[PDB]
Parts: sequence; C-alpha cells; structure tokens
Amino acid sequence: KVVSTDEYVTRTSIFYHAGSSRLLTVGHPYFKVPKGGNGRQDVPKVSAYQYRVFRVKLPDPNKFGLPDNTVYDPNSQRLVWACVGVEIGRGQPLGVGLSGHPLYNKLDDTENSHVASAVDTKDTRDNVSVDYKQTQLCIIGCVPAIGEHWTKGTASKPTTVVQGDCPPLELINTPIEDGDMVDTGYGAMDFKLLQDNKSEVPLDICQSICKYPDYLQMSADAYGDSMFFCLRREQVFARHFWNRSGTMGDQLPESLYIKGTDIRANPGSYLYSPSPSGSVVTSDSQLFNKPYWLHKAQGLNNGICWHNQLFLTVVDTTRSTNLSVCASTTSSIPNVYTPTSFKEYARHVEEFDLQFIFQLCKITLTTEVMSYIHNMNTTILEDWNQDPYDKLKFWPVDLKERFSADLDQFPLGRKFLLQL
Amino acid sequence: KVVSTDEYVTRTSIFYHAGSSRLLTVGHPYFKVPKGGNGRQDVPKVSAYQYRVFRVKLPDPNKFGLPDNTVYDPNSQRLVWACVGVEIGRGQPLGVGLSGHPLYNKLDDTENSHVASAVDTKDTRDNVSVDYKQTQLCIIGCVPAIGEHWTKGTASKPTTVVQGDCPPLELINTPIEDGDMVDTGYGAMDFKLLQDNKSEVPLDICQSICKYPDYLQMSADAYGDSMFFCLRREQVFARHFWNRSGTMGDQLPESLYIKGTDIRANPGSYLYSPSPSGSVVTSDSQLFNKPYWLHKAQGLNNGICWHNQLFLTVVDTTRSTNLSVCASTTSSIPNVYTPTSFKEYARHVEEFDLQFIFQLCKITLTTEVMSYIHNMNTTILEDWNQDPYDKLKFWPVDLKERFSADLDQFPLGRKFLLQL
Amino acid sequence: KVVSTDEYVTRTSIFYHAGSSRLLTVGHPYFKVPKGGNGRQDVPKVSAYQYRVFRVKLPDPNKFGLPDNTVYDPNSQRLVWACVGVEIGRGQPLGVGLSGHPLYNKLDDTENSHVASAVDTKDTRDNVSVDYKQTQLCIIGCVPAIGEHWTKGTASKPTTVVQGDCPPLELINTPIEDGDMVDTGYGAMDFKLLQDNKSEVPLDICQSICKYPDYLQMSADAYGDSMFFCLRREQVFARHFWNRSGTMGDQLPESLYIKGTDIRANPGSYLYSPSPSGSVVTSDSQLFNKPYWLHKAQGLNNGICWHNQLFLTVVDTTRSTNLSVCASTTSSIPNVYTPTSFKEYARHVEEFDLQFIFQLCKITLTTEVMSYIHNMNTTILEDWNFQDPYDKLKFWPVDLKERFSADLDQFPLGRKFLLQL
Amino acid sequence: KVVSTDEYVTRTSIFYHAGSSRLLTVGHPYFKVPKGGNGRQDVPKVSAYQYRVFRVKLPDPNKFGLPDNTVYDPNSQRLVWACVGVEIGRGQPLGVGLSGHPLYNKLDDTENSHVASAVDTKDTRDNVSVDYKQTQLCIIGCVPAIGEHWTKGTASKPTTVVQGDCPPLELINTPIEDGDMVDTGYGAMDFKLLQDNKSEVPLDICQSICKYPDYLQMSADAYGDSMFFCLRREQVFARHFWNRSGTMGDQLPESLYIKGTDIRANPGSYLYSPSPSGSVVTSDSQLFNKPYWLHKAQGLNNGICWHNQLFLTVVDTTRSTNLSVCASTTSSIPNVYTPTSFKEYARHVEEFDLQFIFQLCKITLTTEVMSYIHNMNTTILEDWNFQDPYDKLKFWPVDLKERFSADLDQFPLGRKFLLQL
Repeated sequence: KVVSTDEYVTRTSIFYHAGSSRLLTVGHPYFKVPKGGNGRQDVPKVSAYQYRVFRVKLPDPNKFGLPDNTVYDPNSQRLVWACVGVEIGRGQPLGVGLSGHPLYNKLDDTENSHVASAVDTKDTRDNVSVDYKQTQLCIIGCVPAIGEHWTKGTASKPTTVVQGDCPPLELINTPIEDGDMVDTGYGAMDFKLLQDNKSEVPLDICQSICKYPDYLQMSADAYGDSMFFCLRREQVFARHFWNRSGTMGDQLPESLYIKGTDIRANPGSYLYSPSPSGSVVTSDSQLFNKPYWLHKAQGLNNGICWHNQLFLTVVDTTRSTNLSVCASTTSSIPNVYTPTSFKEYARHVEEFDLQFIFQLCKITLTTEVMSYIHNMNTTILEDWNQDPYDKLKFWPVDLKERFSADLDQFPLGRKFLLQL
Repeated sequence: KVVSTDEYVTRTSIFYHAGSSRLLTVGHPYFKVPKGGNGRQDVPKVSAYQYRVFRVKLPDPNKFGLPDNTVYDPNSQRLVWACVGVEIGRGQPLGVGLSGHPLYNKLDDTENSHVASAVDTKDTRDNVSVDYKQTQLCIIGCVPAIGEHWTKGTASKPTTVVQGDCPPLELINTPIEDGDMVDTGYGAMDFKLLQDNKSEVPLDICQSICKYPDYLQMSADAYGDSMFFCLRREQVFARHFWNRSGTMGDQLPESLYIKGTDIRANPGSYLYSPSPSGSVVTSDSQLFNKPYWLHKAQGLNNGICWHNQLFLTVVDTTRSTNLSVCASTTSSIPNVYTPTSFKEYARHVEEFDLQFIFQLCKITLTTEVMSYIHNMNTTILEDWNQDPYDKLKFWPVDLKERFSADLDQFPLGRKFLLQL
Repeated sequence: KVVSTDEYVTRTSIFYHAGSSRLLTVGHPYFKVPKGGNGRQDVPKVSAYQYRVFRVKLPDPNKFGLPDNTVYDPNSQRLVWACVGVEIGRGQPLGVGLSGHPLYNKLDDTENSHVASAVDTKDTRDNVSVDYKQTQLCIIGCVPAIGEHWTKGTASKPTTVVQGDCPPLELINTPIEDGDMVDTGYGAMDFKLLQDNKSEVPLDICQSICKYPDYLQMSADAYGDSMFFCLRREQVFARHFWNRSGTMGDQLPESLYIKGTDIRANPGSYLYSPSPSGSVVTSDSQLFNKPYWLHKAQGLNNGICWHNQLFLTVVDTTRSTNLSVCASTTSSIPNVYTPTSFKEYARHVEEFDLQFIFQLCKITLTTEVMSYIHNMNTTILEDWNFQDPYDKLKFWPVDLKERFSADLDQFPLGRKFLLQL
Repeated sequence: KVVSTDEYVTRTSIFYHAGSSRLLTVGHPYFKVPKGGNGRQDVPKVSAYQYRVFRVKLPDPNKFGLPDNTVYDPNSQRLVWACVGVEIGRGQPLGVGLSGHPLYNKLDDTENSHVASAVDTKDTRDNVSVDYKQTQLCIIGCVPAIGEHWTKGTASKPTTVVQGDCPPLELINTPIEDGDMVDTGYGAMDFKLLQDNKSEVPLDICQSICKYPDYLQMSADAYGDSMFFCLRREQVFARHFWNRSGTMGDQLPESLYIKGTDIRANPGSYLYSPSPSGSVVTSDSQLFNKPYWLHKAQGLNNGICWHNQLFLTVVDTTRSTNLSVCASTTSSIPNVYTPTSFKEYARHVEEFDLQFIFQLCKITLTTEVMSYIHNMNTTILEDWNFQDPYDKLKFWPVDLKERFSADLDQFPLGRKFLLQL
C-alpha cells in the first residue's frame, strides 16, 4: 500500500529560489535542414508545436554545505528537495503561424463548393497550408511525463494479411521527450507508420509522431511521480471541409444510398478530413508568465523531487509566428524585383525563463520507512547512504549553481514572499 | 545585495496631482512624407502601431519651495518623488485601420483556393492590405523600457559565407523610444536588415524595426527601475493564408513527400505566411481611460522617480482608424467624377491625456545607506548634495509647473481621494 | 478654487418621479426627403446613428407650489432639483441596419483578391453598403455635452498653397445637438469639408459631421456641469479591405519598395480604407432599459440641475433595423411582378421613454457662498431673487414641469428607487 | 390612486403544484397547407418564430372544497390564487432552422461583390433563405400581453394622395395571441399591408404581422396585470448585404454624390436590407427548463391570478430546426434516384411542459377595499358573490382545474420549491 509523502517527509522553513537565465532556440519550423560543412552548422527543427521537456538538475541537499548541522543530523535523517513554486516565462510576442504542404492530399471542397469538381486521374494534390489547433499545457514531476499515441499494431494472429489492407491500430504509452510533436488537430498518431501517402498532413508532422499526455494514466499512477501539477487549455475548430483522393479501402455499404440512373456510378470519395484552426490567440487565455504555487499535489508524491531532479513538460502554441528572412542572390540588388533573385528562408524562435521555489525537507530513516522507500525505489536509498533517462532526449537545465536563499532578490521570490 | 526601497525611503502624507493638457499628433500612417519647403512643412510618421514613450520631467522636490521645513531637514534627509497613481487618457474613437503594400509578396492562396494557380515566372506581387494584430500595453518606470528584437547577427565565424545564404539571427535588447514600431503579427525583427525584398510586410514596417518589450529581462532586473508597472493585452489570429514567391533557400527534404509521376517536378513554394488580424475591438477589453493605483511594485524600486523623471511607454492599437482627406485638382470641381481630378491623402491621429498622483518622500542619508545609493547611481548623490537619455528620442512632458496639492480639483485627484 | 456641490447644497428626503410619455420619431435613415406640398409633408433624416440630445425642462422648485413653507424659507434659502435616478427606455426590437452609397470609392479588393483588377481610367465606383460600428453611449448633465471632431483647419500661415494639396486638420469641440451624426467607424471628422469626392463614406455621413464625445475635456471640466454621468460601450472590426481610386497626393518613398522589371511601374493605390462592422448585437451587452442611480458624480457638480434643466445625450445603434415599405404603382396589383410596378421606401423608427427620480435640495445663501455662485453663473442668482444661450442649438424638447409626482410607488422607476434601504 | 396587492391580499402557507402534461404541436413551418378532405386534415402553421400564448384556467379556490373552512370564512373573505413558481419545459433538441422565399427581392450584393452586376430589366428575384434573429422571451400575467407593431396608418388628412406614395406608418398596440409572429430581424411591422410586393421578406412573415412586446407600455401599466414577470434574451447580426429592386420612391438628393461622365444615370438601388442571423445557439444562453420564483413583481399586482386564470406568453427560437420528410412516389423504391420520384415535405415540432407553484391567498372584503376592487374590476366581485372579452382572441387553452396537488414533493418543481424553507 502506497502512502502519502506528507506522513514520512517533514518540511522546513528553508526556502530557495532557483532559476535559469533566458533560454532560446532558433531553427526551421517544419524540418531539420542539413547544410554540408564543417559538420555541422545546420539549423534544427524548432516548432511551436513541439514538446519542451526540461530536465532540471538540482544540487544534492545532503552534499549542500550551506545550511548548518542544526537543521538536521546525517545519522538517521536525510534531505530531499520539494518543489513549492513554479513560474514558466515565455518571451516572444503572441502570434499565429502556418504549417503546410505543397502536395497536400486535397481532392474536392466538400463544404459548399459550387466552383467545380476535380478529376481523380492525375495528381490532384494542392498546395495547402493550415494553422494548427491551439494547445497550452504544463506538467511538473520528478519522472518524465507519459504520453499516448496510436501506432501500426503488430499482426493480430500468425495471419498473412494482404498488402494494402488497413493495419491494426494499437495505443502506446511512451515518455514525452523534448522535441516530440503535439496534437495539432489531425489526431495523436504515428503519421510516418500509418500514412504511406506522405501527403495527408503538413510537413510539420507528416513523418513524425503526435503525442498527447495520458492524463488518465498519469493521474491513476500509484505514487504520482509522473505528474503532480498539470494545466491544460486547448481549442480547435473545423475551418474547411475536404476530400481525400485515393481508392477507398472500405466498401461503402449499398444500404446507405441510391445510385441513380447511371447504375455504373462510382461512389465519390467518402473519406472527409477537416482543416483544423486554433481561432484567436489572446493574452486573456494565456496560461504562462504567471506564478503557480503547489500546495496539494494530485498524487501521493506531494512535489518531492527524488534524486534531486525535476521534469517540466510544456507546450505553448500561442507564439507560433514565423520569421521570414530573405537574402538577395546578387551581391547588391539591382533595383528591379524578380523572384529568381531572392532566396527565402523560414525561421522560428522559442524563448523561455524557468523559475522555481524549492523547500528543504527532512526524512527520518526509520524502519517501515526506508523499507517503504526501498519498495518504492531502491536507487533512492542507493544514492543516499548509471541513469535510465539519458536514453531519452531532454533540454538540460543545471540549477546547482543557481540556488539562492535571498528570495527578495528575484521576482518569483518576492511573489512567494507574498505568502507568509 | 540590492535592498527594497521600502526599507530606506520613508513616505509622507504629502500628495500632489500632475497632469499634461491634451497631447495630440497627426501625420502619415505609413511613412514620413517629405515636402520641399521652406524646410520643412513635412508630415511625420504617426502610426497607431508606434510606441509612445513620454519622458515626464518632475520638479525637484529639494528645490521645491512649497513644503515647509517641518516635513524634512536638509541636513541628513533629501526628497524624491514616488509615483502612486496613473491614468492614461485616450481621445479618438475606437476604430480599425489598414496597413498595406502595393507590391506585397503574395504568390498563391493556400487556404482552400479553387480559383486558379499563379505562375512564378512573372512579377507575381499583389496589392495587399491587412489589419494588424491588436495590442494594448503600458509600462511605467524611471528608466526607458527594454525591448527585444531579432537582427542580422554578426558573421558566425571568420568564415566566408555564400551570398544569398540565410544570415544569423541575433536577439538584441534596445531602449524603446517614441516612434518605434510594435510587433504587428509578423514577429519582432529588423525587417529592413533581414528582408532585402522590401516586399514581405506592409509599408508600415517593411523598412523599420518591430520591438517587443522584454518583460523577462525587465522583471529579472536587480533594482527594477526599468519597469515597476506593466499592463499587456494582445490578440491576433490568422485571417488569410498565403504563399511567398522566390527561390526556397532551404531544400525541402525528399523524405517528407512523394513527387508523383513527373519525377523531375519542382516542388511548389513551401514558405507560408498568414495575414494577421486583431479581431474585434471592443470597449469591454479597453485598458486605458482608467485609474491605476500603484501600491506594490514588481521590482524593488516601488515607484520612486529617481532624478525627478518618469518614463511612460504606451501602445494602443484600438484607435487605428485612418482619416482619408481628398481635394479636387480643379479650383472648383466640375460636377463629373474622374480619379485624375481628385488627390487622395491618408492621415492618422493620436490623442493622449496623462494624469499622475505623486507622493513626496524622505530619505535619511545615513551610512550604509547613501553608500548603497552611491553604488546604485553616483549621479543621484551628484544631483543632490549631461544626460545619457538625450541620445534617444522621447515625447517630452514637462510637469515642473503642473504639480498641485489640491487633489479634489482634478478627476484623478478625486478618484484618488476615494482611497482613504 | 471650485468647490464640491456636496459642501454648499444640502439634500432633503423629498423625492419626485418625472417621466416623459412614449417618444417616437420616424423618417428616412439616410437623408431628408423633401416633398413639394402643401408645405410640408417631408420626411426628416432619422438615423439610428444620430445623437439624441433631450433638453428636459423641470419645474422651478421655488415656483413649485406643492411643498409647504416648512421645507425651506425664501429668506436665506433657495431650492434646486438634483438628479438621482435615470432609466432610458428603448422601444423597438434589436436589429442591424445597413447604410450605403451607389457610387462608393472602392477600387480593388486588397483582402486576398484573386478575382480581378479594376482599371483606374473609367468610373470604377461600386455600389457598396455596410453596417456601421456599434455604439451605445449616455451622458447626463445640465449643460450640453461637448464633442470633438476633425475639420478643415484654418490656413496654416499667410501662405498660398496649391490647389489639390492636403488641407490642415484642426480638432474642434462643439456642443452635441440632437440630430448630429455619431462616429460610425470611419472616424470623427467633417466629411463635407475634408472629402470633396462625395464618395468616400456612405450617404449617411458623406455630407455631415461625425462627432465623438470629448470625455477627456468634459472630465477635466472645472465645475463638471457638462457631464456628471457617462456610460459608453462601443465595438467594431474590419470586415473588408479596399482600395481608393484617385491620384495619390503623397509620393510613395522609393526606399520602401522595388519597382520590378517594368521600370515605369506606377505604384498601385496605397490608400486603404476598411469597411467597419459592429459584429453581433445582443441584449446581454444592452445598456438601456435599466435603472441607473447617481450617487457620486465624476465631477464636482453632483447631479445638480442648475436652471431647472437637464441635458440627456444618448446613442443607441443596437436598433438600427430599417423598415422597407413598398407600394404598387397600379391602383390594384396585377398578379405579375415587374420592378417598375413597385415603389420602394426606407423608413427608420426611434422610440424612447425617459424616466427620472429627482431630489429636492436646499442652498443656504450665505456669504462666501452666493459670491461663489455669482462667479460660477451670475444668471443662477439673477434667475432667482438675491434670454437663453442654448436656443441657437437644436434639441429634443421634453417638458416635465407638468409631469412631476411624489407618489413614487405609482411608477416602475419609482418602485425600483424605493428599493434602497 | 392604485394600491399594491400586498396591502389587501393576505397570504397563507397553503401551496399547490399545478402542471400540464407534455404539450406538442407539429405542422408546416412556413404556411398552413390545405388538403382537400374530409375537411379538414390540413397541417397548421407551426413555426419556431410564433408566439405561444397559453391561457391557463385555474380552479375556483372559493369553489375548491379540499381545504377546510378554518383557513377562511365565506362571510367576509374571498380566495384568489397567486402564482409563486414557474418552470417552462422545452423538449426538442437545440437547432437552427431556415426560412426562405423562392422569389426573394434580392438585386445586387453590396458587401464587396466583384463577381458581376445584375440588370434591372428582367425578373431579378432570387431564391433566398435565411436564419432569423434568435429570440427567447417569457411574460406571465393575468391579462394577455401587449405587443406593438407598425401598420399602414390611416390617411394623413382627408387628402387625395397619389398612388404609389409611401403610406403613413402608425404604431399599434394589440394583445399578443397564440400563433402571432415574432420579430425575426426585419422589424416588427405589418408585412401584408406595407409590402404589396409579397417578396421583401421570407414566406414565414411576408403576409403576416411581426409583434414585439411593448415592455415600455406594459411596465407603465397602472395595475400591472399585463406583465408581472418578464425574461428577454435576443441576438442578431447582419450576415449578407443586399440591394432591393424596384423604382426608388425617394429621390436621392444630388448634394450627396457626383454623377461622373455619364450624366445620364439612374443611381443604383440605395435601399439596402441585410439578411439577419441569430449566430450560435448554445445552452449557456438557454432561458427555459429552469425554475423561476416570483417574489416581488414589477408592477403593483404581485402575481395574483384574478378570475383564476394565468396568461403565459413565450417565444423560443433556439429549437427552430425543421424536419424534412420525403416519401417516394412509387409504391416501392426502384433502386435508382430521380428528383421526380420523391415528394418532399417540411414539418416543424414544438414541445412544452408547463409547471407552476401557486399560493392560496385571502382577501377580507372590507369597505375601502372591494370599492377599490370595484374600481379595478367590477367583474372580480361579480364573479364572486358580494360573457368574456378574451374568447374573441386566439389562445392555447390549458385547463388545470383538475391538476392541482398539495403534495409538492411528488413533482420536480414542487421539490425545488420545497428547497426554500
């Protein structure tokens, strides 16, 4: 039976402020662009619809040599940091940005099109852009957050299935790493494995995986390490209605329509996919640049940062504007414009400023306790008196050299001083 | 260690009202229009998407001969003004105004266009206008506000890079001057330096710099002089989706699409830029014509106007309507309309009414103190017992002759009297 | 130094209800239509985008013969009415109405138009209608409200300026009269003087003046008589983006663009004017048909109706629907439709019901006082006992001298006012 | 002088629940469709934009023999029902429905049309549909509610006026009957009398009268019998801007435009009428299926149901969806579709469930009283023992004489009312 951490982890009045400086990353919004070097001066994939997963490394409170031996005795008690306050800073202005595909699979406008109807024979793929679904999310833990997505499931039985048949769909949970793609309005699935077309979704995701946080699984967690603070806020609507070209794998049952006089009529495409849209982005609906104080966690782990680390997953699509930089191909432009004399580049920018208020805590290593900690994580006692998470990609944030007890010297520290 | 001003600046019950008369400026909304004089009767660039930065000069409270020697002694105490109340008046009615470009780089409509498809060869630049993103912001300090913007960064290494390559992007902080351009929905960057096209954004900004206030930097300030009062409220959405003509500098990775039967086909333009829009302007979301009382500042400087000055940065795009004035070319119009017999002019108007409630304060010039003031700003003691801000352009507001102790004689003064 | 009226005007518990009957006016929404009579059966200009400025005349409380000599003595005291409650009744249903122009100056669609491009030579003026910006405002005073608008300013210097140049713009404050045009989304200016085109804005305003209330000036007023109660609520957005035909008076600086291959290229029209729109009209955002109680005013005059009069400025564009009445040209209709056999008329309707709760007040005619009143308005004491400047302006007269009643429970606003405990 | 009913009507703790079962009506949404019978198996006009006015008949509390004679004595006291709680049940799901006209008078699109321009010569009438303005309203009284509308006023003078002139517009108050048409966004007027075209508004209203509740008149009522409970919530916006064909009855003043080179030019149609729209229908803005408790009424009559009746006017346009039922013309379907082999019918449905909580009250028939009641309504005493003007009007009869019950906990509204102790 798992026990709340408020019963065997006593808290103190020792508070510290920790904060990284300004973090920023620029790159291409759609894909990694390799440039032959001198490997490498390439630009990375920096999309506003990417998960930002910061691995915040904290100083060992037992190795911490600033507090005096009056706060605790290293004979039967050990220290561990507990997170109390969090402020996620976002820098760039609010904006909406587009993601598209030159060969998007758009057959016919199925909404109220009186223009014409397209012939299926040739390559009926139009150059289509779209503004994705708007998503703001924030998850704080000591273990990377768990996300779900749909993948091409393994064959049901030892059964040979025909090529071109619909594969089985399997839901899969995976740890959310920095750089993963968020749900953008086309669903949370493996577009690389389930769409051989390479033309159903924009370039942002057409060869990537869209993951959605498994709030149901992380909230049903026994210990609650995956998520003890969660803020979600998403919105989307259907902007345009479209048709998908390609032979229909599912036969339209003849019970549902009447063919008309031409009893040879091929039924039109009946696979409809809408263009998502995130509507208006307003600072009234903003979810960051605000202090959030964790008192009671959702799980039994009440904001205790085991192994002196803290995982912060964050998605913010309210600053998706894209910089368009263009450079002339002639050394100096002749005062005449021709499209061949300008190179066009699209760059995207992300800016963060993480701030935290941590609280020092004691753990009296009794029996019953410690054995409970052993059944929880043997490596907790082992690290007291290798790493499985380096196989995943995170944004490292080292705060061992940034802890400070002078809370009034920092904005989040002052806002926390309005809590006595 | 920096110390809060509430520990070494004692406050008094002496309150004064200060206020400018109506301030207004008219001009051209897009660019400075030179007219050969009699130099010069030109109209200036007066756009609703410009930063308005007022440099409010206050009378020296030590040289002020209105208070009696009972409030302080000029032996160990000196006076300084502290800002308590602010009301920013806006005059013109609410309206939405357009900003455009006759040669805007619009290739193809990617938002479900079934009209046609444009050929890239010829000059495919359309006459495009747009209503910018809606922005209301207000920052009060004693130091000019700090803004961020992206510029053509210096060469990465002592490396010869080919002409037409994408230049490095560098984020830069600069003091926000009166007349600077705000973020309009295309990002905060140097459009003059990063777009040799002179055709990616409307005439408002195609040769200017869009700055966004660096709230992250100003809030993390040690002393907090840059910003001790901040109100932001911005909104924007993507109205129309467009394509940019010009050769793509970044090669579209062939892993992300399938070329179709014409295996030697150039992929269409995949640089998508939306037209921003500020949606509805309503007086419910209005942010000015309201009294704001500063009690606790965000930083350690709690509204203390060092050097008897106060910097007010304000952006209000909710009054962006543009007057269209036209005059007949004939002395008296013949009652027949032809476009050649009428000259069309576009003029824009800005109207303000600044109001303030200041509080007189004492500073006991002890040791420990005063040396702290010396480490803060030697020129503070120097002015008690040149200018670094004259390099920047501000809107001068002289209030040395505008202070009044009869608070009940003024609107902001009465609203402040409802605070006892 | 001006002094608050709460320091020299003591209030009493005597309260009266005053109210006009139903007021209504019909007419044409765009322009006055003269009809030769039998002068005259003409229809006036009755637009939902017109200022409604009522001059409410109140009975003289000193001349009032209802109170007994116990409430005051006419030796050292004088009476004056003080406004306490107001309810503005609006009658017609909520609706949106259009205002347009057959020859609107619309050159090209600049809002993502792939349709075509218009030739500038010929008359490239389209028949364009638009729903104006939505505006609700209400201002109560004893002096007509002050509005601002831009006009063709006086000549800058003793300077000969070329014909066709842009005239100087001058901001002007003027009293807002009944029938004046409100800001409709094109700005507050004199379209008749600053637009010789007669084609930049719809017929509603193309030869009129759009005024916006100068809240900044009226709030900075010394006495605060112009406005001691103000409720504003406006909304608008840009619906369509357009181009203006006509030669550009300001040369586009060549630093801002690249001309292209045809080095001869005339820059397209770069004077952009959007079509305003007031979005949805809903009764949730409604601002009238509600009681409003004046306790503390914004200015020093705390709702005191000097000279026993009260000016009520109101704008309500949430009932801008236009009735279309059509009559057959034949005496009895032949059961066949032809556009020539039906005459079409557009009529607009406004319905109000003004309601007020006034409070009787005393003014002890001391020294210091009375001299203060004399420096304020000599005509206040002169009109007491120890011509009119406003008859030059057009108002909607509301005579309530015969409409005062002390039986508050007999009226809705009176009952709602009795709920104050 | 009228007196509040709380001064001569003492209340008791006796409470009853009264409620009709589910009421529903189906029919055609646009017009009465006659079918030759066996007269008649016709379908009636059942539109979501119709006033639903229920005439609720209550049992005579003096004739009621369930309470014992300890509560009152029929010697100097008489009984009267007073309404305390009301819940109006709506059944069908929320939906939006269209109303249109095959021969709608739509000339040109004035909302930024660069497609083409229509010639006025031929029959320029398009098939146009529209979703009306959204309106939810509820008025409870003991006298039928009063509505207003504009009608063809009587001739201005005994004057011979030319045929084709605009008739005078007269505002008229009428009792709101069940089946009357509501304001739909084209105004509250008599479309049959002021539009000989029969083509300016959709078929729903082109030959009907749209009435709007005269809140100004009913609230200024002396006794307050017309309306002692009122909930309104309406919204509308302009979706499309159009032009009206037909010769312009009002001459466009030449001061407002410049004709251009072709000084031979009839100004294009300058009568602009927008298509209304009720925007989104959401249950957040829903106004029914909720209990409403009447404590203080707006008028002096505090929810007292004189003559043991209660009038409920209600409009709900948030369920305006229309069922489309079609039946094949062949006895059994050939598996081939042709438009001639299917008959198409449009049917609309309304579902209600009225619920009430009434309170028994006593009236001691003193002098001063009773004489006041006599001056109020002689028929109140006459109907006691100390013809009908409303059957000339059309109402929805709801007989609740056999539906009163004192076991409040047996009904939902009764339980919610028991949550008030």
